[PDB]
Amino acid sequence: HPETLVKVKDAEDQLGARVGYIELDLSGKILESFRPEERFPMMSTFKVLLCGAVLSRVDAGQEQLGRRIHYSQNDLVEYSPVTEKHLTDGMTVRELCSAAITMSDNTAANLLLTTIGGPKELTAFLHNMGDHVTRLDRWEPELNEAIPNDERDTTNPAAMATTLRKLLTGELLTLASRQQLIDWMEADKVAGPLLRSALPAGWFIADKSAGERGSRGIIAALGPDGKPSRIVVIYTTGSQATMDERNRQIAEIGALIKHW
Repeated sequence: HPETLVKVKDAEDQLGARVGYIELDLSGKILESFRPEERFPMMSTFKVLLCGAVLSRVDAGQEQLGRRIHYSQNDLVEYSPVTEKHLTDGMTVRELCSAAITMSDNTAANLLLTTIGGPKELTAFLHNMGDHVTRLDRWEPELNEAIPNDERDTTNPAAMATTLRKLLTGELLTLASRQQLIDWMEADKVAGPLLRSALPAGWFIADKSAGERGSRGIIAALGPDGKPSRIVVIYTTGSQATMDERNRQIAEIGALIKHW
């Protein structure tokens, strides 16, 4: 709807930044878009693609979701909310993805990146499924740098939204693996000041947002009747706006619900 585009336009103004936005029918049709070809940093939304890669190896037998991974104190990086709790007994692959998606754990995400072969293997994995845009080059926390004009660790709203539809509804993952990817995102707890605050009652939402610079990159699948029917991706550029400035714009952008 045109009343939603004006709002994304307004957001770029209030923020002094560039806002990438796409809405996609979960038919694959592009219902609305705004700069769907600008490259944006993922910074946490790769974590949904990461476990997508992981579950791709679980389905084929190349990985086990119950396998326990052990890591040391030196492997810690900022925002390790779960991995900090299990330094002694370690965690399982199933518990790391749940830590990477539901709580944006940077260490867990690193531990998983090491299992699949690093950022280049999550790049090569995206290439082999038709996403030649999305790329990862670095480990947490560095991949969040958001350098201007820097293409490392970037996507665009068009690539992410399509790649997300393939994982959740394509033949890429098995029925249970698709159910798990959306269950983790549906269990996202660090996206309250986002579309979630806009979501009406009885509506579905599964997303991936967790920090001062964290709400720039948001991906989500939502729909009425407790069932997802569309995908939404929203990326924003770095400006002098604070975290609380950005969320209100996304919360006001999200507040897309009125013109569903």
